[PDB]
Amino acid sequence: STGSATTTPIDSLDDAYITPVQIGTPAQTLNLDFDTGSSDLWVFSSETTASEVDGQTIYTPSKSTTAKLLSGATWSISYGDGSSSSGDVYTDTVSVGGLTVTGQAVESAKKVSSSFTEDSTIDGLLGLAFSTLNTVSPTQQKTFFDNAKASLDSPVFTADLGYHAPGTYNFGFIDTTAYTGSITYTAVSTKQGFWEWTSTGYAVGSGTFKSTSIDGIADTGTTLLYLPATVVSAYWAQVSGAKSSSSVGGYVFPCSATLPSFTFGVGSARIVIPGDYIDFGPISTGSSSCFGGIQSSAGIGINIFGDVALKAAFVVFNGATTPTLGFASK
Repeated sequence: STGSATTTPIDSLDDAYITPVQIGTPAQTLNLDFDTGSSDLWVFSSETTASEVDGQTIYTPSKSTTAKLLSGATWSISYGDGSSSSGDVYTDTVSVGGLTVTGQAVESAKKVSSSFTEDSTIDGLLGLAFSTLNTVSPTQQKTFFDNAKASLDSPVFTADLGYHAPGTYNFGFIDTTAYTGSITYTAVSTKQGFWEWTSTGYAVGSGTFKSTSIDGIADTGTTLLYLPATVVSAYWAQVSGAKSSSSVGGYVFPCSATLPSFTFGVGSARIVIPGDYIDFGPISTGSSSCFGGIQSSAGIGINIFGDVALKAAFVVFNGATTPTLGFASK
């Protein structure tokens, strides 16, 4: 089997992407944030504290003839940005772009943090990291991909995120029309539960390539590109007036600037992030100070190839017995 679904930016900055997901019978369609940096599929629901729902579409398990309470199971997750959610668990039928999994764990939120409430466009998350990170207790549950894998034509999914435009998540096949040149594959460590890999270096603008190993994760659920302070300083030094602002929480730059591109290495191959992808707009409405899309990972504890990086590429998440990651230009 295969599946193919369009993923759409939630706002004009590409802060996140939503993908429609069918849950239950009859289908309840919710727009979920596909997150290769976590492993829980959780939704706003009829069980979510009412004051914490503000415009989201909810899953109502009592209206699904295929929903079953997973007795005794609870979940609770905290994300790198400080947001969180928790609740109980149902199993139900879940379909993405024509690909159906029966008996998928659907984690129903009883509580969500303010960041989730305040984002009306995201109805939940669909985790695509390794199932070892799944938070369901006392019986850990599998991701949608893990459940689908054996049925797929090939044990892969691909992320093709757009810049200020829709893109595509495919399951079970590689669309050879969706990228240019070849896909370069690179090793993955699953030891921390992530799609963790090592970039071979970087360049800033038209500058020379610096060969250096940068361990990090391919994370569709993180907006920005978080890299070591040395790398980030080298980038922003090429932007007149750019500075790190403790009050704002990262590098800012004059909105009048033209940003240079940023290149990262995948083996001997190179992915070029255009300068415009690095612009996250005014720090507050009407400001002429703009927020940068490349930020320091210092004190995160890990480098994160988030959407800023991934959307410059066609990305293969290869879930073969030994997982790998592939990157192509597009």
